[PDB]
Parts: sequence; C-alpha cells; structure tokens
Amino acid sequence: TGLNGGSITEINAVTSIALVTYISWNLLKNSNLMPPGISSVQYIIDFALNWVALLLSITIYASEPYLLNTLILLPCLLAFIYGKFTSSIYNKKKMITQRFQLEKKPYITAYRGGMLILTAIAILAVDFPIFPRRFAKVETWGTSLMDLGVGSFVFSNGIVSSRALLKNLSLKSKPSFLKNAFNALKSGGTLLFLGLLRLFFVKNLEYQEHVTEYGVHWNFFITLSLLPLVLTFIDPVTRMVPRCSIAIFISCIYEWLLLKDDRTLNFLILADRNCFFSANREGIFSFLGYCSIFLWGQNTGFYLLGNKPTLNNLYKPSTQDVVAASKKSSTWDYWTSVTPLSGLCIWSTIFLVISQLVFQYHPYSVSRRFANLPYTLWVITYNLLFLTGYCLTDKIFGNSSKVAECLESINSNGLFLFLLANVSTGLVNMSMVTIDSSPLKSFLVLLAYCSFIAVISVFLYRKRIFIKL
Ligand SMILES: CCCCCCCCCCCCCCCC(=O)SCCNC(=O)CCNC(=O)[C@H](O)C(C)(C)COP(=O)(O)OP(=O)(O)OC[C@H]1O[C@@H](n2cnc3c(N)ncnc32)[C@H](O)[C@@H]1OP(=O)(O)O
Repeated sequence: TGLNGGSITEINAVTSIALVTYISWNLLKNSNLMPPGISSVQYIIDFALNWVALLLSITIYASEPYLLNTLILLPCLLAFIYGKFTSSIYNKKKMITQRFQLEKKPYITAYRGGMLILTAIAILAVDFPIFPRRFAKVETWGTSLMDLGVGSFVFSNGIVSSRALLKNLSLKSKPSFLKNAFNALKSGGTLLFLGLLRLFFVKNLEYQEHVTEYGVHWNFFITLSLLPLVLTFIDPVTRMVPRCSIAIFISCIYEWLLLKDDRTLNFLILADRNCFFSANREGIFSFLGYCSIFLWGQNTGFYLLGNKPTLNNLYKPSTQDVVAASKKSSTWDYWTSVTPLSGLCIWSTIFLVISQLVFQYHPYSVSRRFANLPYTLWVITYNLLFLTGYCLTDKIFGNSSKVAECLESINSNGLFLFLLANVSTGLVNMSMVTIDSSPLKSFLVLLAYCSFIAVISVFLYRKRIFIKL
C-alpha cells in the first residue's frame, strides 16, 4: 500500500468479468447441448466460469481485461448459434388474482454471490507479489479497488433490509417503539459481539497499529451493527417527509461543515490522540456518510422486492394496487409507479447527471477515510449501473416467473464462509513467507485455497445444513 491508486476506467474494466461470465453461463445453458442430468462436466464448467475466471482477471491478466472478456463470451455464442440451428406461463388473470407478496429474485442472488467470491479471493491475494500494487488501498485522498467493498456491502444490506418494512406495513397493529429496538439488537447481536471481542484481544495480539483507518478502538463490525439502531428512531420523522429527503439533508450538512473552514480538517488530521473522542475521530465522523449510503440503499430496495407494481413505489413503501387508480389516473401516479427496470433506469440517469457535475467543482477528491460526498456518489452510481445490467440480462433471457450452484452455495452461507476464509488466510500467512514466493508457487497456492473453499461450501449446501451465528 502507500501508493496513489488508479482510476475508475480501470476498475470498471477489471470488474466487468463478473457480469460477462453470467451472460456466458446463461448462453451456454440455453444452447441445449449440455446433458440434462447433473454430472462432472457441469461442475467443471461452473467452477471454471465462476472461481477461476475471477482469479485470472484479478492477478495475471490485470493489464489486458479486454482480451480476457472476449475469449469467454465468443465460444459460448458460437455454441448457442450451433445449438439453435441444429435443433429441430404468464397470464393477465393471474396478475389480477395475485395479491402482494415478497419474492426471491435470481439476479439479486448472483449479485450477492459474486461480491462474496471476489472479496474472498482478494482478501488473500494481496499478500503475494503477483497481485498488482495499484489495487492496494490508499491513505486519505485517492481511489483504488479495495475502497469499494466497504461501501458496496452497506449498499447491499440497505437494499435487503427493506423487506422488513414492506412486511410490517401489511400488519394491522403498529408495533411498540421499544420492540423495534429489540428487533434491531437481535439482528445485530452477532456482529456486535464479534466486534467487541477484538477490543479484549488486541492486547494479546500486539499486532501492527493500523490506527489511521478507524481509530484506536473503533471497527467495521461496530459500524455495521449500530446502523439499524440509529435508523430506528428516524421513522416518526419519515411519517412527514420521504426517506430520501433525510439522506439529502445529512449529506448537505456534513459537506457544508467540512467545506466551511479548514479548522475541522486540521482537527481531523493533526490532532493528538489524547482523549477518547480524539482517539476515534474518523470512526465517529464517517458515520454521517455511511448512514446516507444505507438510507439510499433502503430507498432503492422498495420497487425490487415486490411481485407486482404498486402505487407510488418509486419513493414510498406501499401495497395499494394501481388497478383502481387506472381510472382517470393523474399524470403523477402514472410516472411514479414503475416496474423495477424503469425505476433503475431513472435513478441511474439522475445520479449520473448529478455526479458528472459534482466532480467538476469539488476542490478535494474521493476519500474513504472521511467518507465525503464524492465517495458516496461514486459508490451509489457504480452499484446502480451494475444492477441495471444484471436486471436487463434476466429480461432478455426470460427467466423471471435458479442460478449456478457455486453462487447459491456461497450466498446461503455468507458469514460462516467469510470467517472460514479469514481463518484460512491467517493460517497461510504464518505457514510460509509470502513476499518471497515465485509466481508459479503463488498461483498453485491460490488455486488450492479456492478449490478447498468451493468444495466445503458446496458440500454444506448439498446436505441441507444452514448455520446461523
Ligand atoms: C459484482 C460485484 C459488484 C461490486 C464490486 C465492487 C468491489 C467488491 C470488493 C472487491 C475488493 C476486495 C474486497 C474489499 C473489501 C474487503 O477487503 S472487506 C469487507 C468487509 N466485509 C464484511 O465485514 C462482511 C459483512 N457481512 C455482512 O454484512 C453480512 O453478514 C452478509 C454476509 C453480507 C449477509 O448476512 P445476512 O444478511 O445474515 O445473510 P442471509 O441471512 O443469507 O440473508 C439476509 C436476508 O436476505 C434475504 N435474501 C437472500 N437472498 C435473497 C434474494 N435473492 N432475494 C431476496 N431476499 C434475499 C434472506 O432471505 C434474508 O431475509 P430476512 O431473513 O432478513 O427476512
């Protein structure tokens, strides 16, 4: 680390392989040349498309992603054409009779699985000399590949956590104010406990400082735990204003406070670590950006988790039908009641136009350490623009009415496999010296580790075992 990072135009090219391989898998599956029953060929193809391709893209072919993105796509298209040439239900009454329910979407499963796979690879890949130094994290100002996961995980959690509000809306009795706090504590208990355990153990660890990231005591597992508890209190205010109008206000207030004078920056950068507040400045101050990211994720998760469009679902959680509203509908309810793709396109366009003008006037640059406005804009725009393609692929190929096994397996056992991967890298880091390894040895070690994780994950999934911590 310690070097200025790369650019966005390289990060996009490096990370597009996750969507390219998904499209290739869909094409190959629809080519109909594969045998119907499960076999070794299916597992080999799945493992080569999911795990190995990302490993090659991150490490060896990092200097030529455009050449890698075609050798996977073209043969599958040729096979699809060959199969198509060689080869010899939706009802409106159902939609009328259907009520409002939650549904499990496949592209969300793929989007969650790919991020976990990439995180699991890149956690260990950073300790070897074959991993380019441009992708390592940067201190204060700068952009890199490893500064995006921290925002992406918060965005994904915000997207998912809206189904609780959608479900509780159908309830005929309002839960008490003290009951939601208990629910939030129950949801965040394991993360809070694992975060607190590190404070009691750092003294025994006596590892490197790394204080400048979050502080002496603060941690990411506390930031993830405290968000729902704080956002519980916000609902009475949202009774009067839309949810996004709170994120906008918070972002504007924080940016005005940062750009008003240089005193705040001087305190944040040069102040001595004397008292508790001075020893955890960054962890406390990045909360005002993480809250905005979480709120925007929650707002985005309103029109994706349903099974049919409802009334005013672009900005409000609602279950009212639009069939009765279709009689002499106004010009507002016609535009603010959309299918998932229509909402995603509108929000992507608005955020692109806002960011393209914000980036031309901000004197400073992106900074994860403080989580200022440009970082949030970049994090949100990237995720919206990837979800748009992920959703469009399903509509083009027509499967909205399962996905590769290695994606579902890693999606169904997230936290446990994350901890297992962390322990594995911790073991390899002490079983050998990494910085003095030859490239072939490094590649073999990475391949063996990937195979071990994949085998364990699939074995847990087949036998129907789900571990909740
Ligand atoms: C493509 C890549 C793009 C981004 C590309 C950018 C770069 C990407 C990083 C790369 C650069 C290296 C890496 C940097 C970053 C670090 O180096 S480190 C980052 C730090 N990471 C962490 O701390 C891990 C955080 N983990 C968590 O927040 C969570 O525990 C997990 C593991 C993500 C998910 O946990 P969980 O929510 O308990 O999971 P789970 O119970 O399975 O699901 C929860 C809910 O979702 C529901 N659900 C699940 N699937 C679905 C579905 N398909 N539909 C609907 N609902 C669903 C479940 O039914 C459940 O519903 P409820 O029961 O809540 O009602």
